[PDB]
Amino acid sequence: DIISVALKRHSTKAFDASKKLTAEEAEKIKTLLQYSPSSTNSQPWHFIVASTEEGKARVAKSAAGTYVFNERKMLDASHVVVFCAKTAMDDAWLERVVDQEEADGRFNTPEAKAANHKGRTYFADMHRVDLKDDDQWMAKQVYLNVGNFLLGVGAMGLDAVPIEGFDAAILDEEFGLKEKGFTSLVVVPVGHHSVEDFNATLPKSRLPLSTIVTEC
Amino acid sequence: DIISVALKRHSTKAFDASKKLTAEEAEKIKTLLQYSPSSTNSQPWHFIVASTEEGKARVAKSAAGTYVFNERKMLDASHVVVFCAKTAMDDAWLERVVDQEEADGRFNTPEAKAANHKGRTYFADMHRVDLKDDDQWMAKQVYLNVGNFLLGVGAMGLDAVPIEGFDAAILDEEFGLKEKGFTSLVVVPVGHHSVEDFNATLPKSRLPLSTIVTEC
Ligand SMILES: Cc1cc2nc3c(=O)[nH]c(=O)nc-3n(C[C@H](O)[C@H](O)[C@H](O)COP(=O)(O)O)c2cc1C
Ligand SMILES: Cc1cc2nc3c(=O)[nH]c(=O)nc-3n(C[C@H](O)[C@H](O)[C@H](O)COP(=O)(O)O)c2cc1C
Repeated sequence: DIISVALKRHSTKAFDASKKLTAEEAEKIKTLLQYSPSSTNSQPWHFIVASTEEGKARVAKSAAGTYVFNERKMLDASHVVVFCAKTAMDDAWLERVVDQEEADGRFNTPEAKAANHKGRTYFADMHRVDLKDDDQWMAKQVYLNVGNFLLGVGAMGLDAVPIEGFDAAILDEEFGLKEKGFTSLVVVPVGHHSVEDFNATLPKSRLPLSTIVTEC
Repeated sequence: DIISVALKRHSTKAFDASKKLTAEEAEKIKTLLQYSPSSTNSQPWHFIVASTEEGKARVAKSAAGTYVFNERKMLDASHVVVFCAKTAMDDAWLERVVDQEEADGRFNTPEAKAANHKGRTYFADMHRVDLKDDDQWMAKQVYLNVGNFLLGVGAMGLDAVPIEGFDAAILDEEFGLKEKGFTSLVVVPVGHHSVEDFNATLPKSRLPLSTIVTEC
């Protein structure tokens, strides 16, 4: 039951460094990243999936200063995913999306492709020109991807912890993201929690429905 | 198989106006909204769940002019969820979160609660004071909730479609969100697609892993 998953998944505070994702699970988490939906299927993202010791250590460099409390999570987890957003929406990328959809057979007629291109252009330009906030818009799509991912790995029986407690400037420089047109937003270590994960047994806590929901 | 769900769920283009969620399903989608994770468990959100014809009509007011092509999805679906984010992070809310966590038994000592409070305050101020982007920070938590939600309803065998194509100013006015300290971000109609929902049969399309993923 997916609801049981939602009620039982938790942010792992300590991973068992000896437990690695199986080959199949490693392939599956990549599929989750890839198939998340996004506005106009813009997929304005890039992911760094670190599973080697050096790779994880490089990501862990971002857990400096007061963020050191997140260092071990990055080092001990099996796979560490760095969620990145594009820094600017370029036409090349927009054409890429529609050309891929065409290649995937989503358009039965040329008019179907044109309507899809027109729609994407509308939203892309609204953010790139009218509101000048495509950076924020794309980052929001990335966070949506994170939400999809956390529940997905949870449903797979895998543990993880979403992390905002890291220095993105440091992480960006470490992987030369800026030059590639990306910037890091969330780091998500994935693996299996150890018995020393105090958060594995604490009850989950959320404000009451009477406060967060309005029915009409 | 959550991966099969990710490969099969789709953005519903048409809903069967006669198929409603069961009472149990209605309770479950609300649980999904409530239990989504968030930075510091800040839960900077509110949700409008319209299930009555009048309720959906009010939300559909936002599907005006340019967005009229999204009106029927909002009217024919069983339940329509409007994801809202807080417009500013006030101390009052941060207090609510920590007090709820204490009530739920997440702290072993008063010192533990204070430590949790200070930590949350640190992240909160980083956005409210330093970066002056707490509005965007919270909106990102909402999108993450949206991501969690879409996969969840998909895993429930339910159909839904995320909608950015609506006028938030109109929606905000209609539900007096501004006054409540909230703003509408995404509308998600939930229900059962109709036989006319062509997007249910079109193949899914995403860019290749060789482009979006870097393994290290
Ligand atoms: C975007 C985001 C960033 C977060 N950052 C951190 C972090 O830096 N370190 C950490 O241990 N937990 C972090 N958390 C975990 C939150 O404290 C957690 O999601 C919340 O308290 C609810 O608990 P749950 O995830 O167990 O359901 C983050 C969560 C989100 C959604
Ligand atoms: C934030 C967001 C906003 C979206 N807005 C709309 C919309 O206004 N109308 C619509 O029909 N689809 C909308 N979509 C659906 C996208 O076109 C869709 O998610 C994407 O093309 C991938 O297809 P899939 O969801 O079927 O996997 C939206 C998706 C997201 C994630």
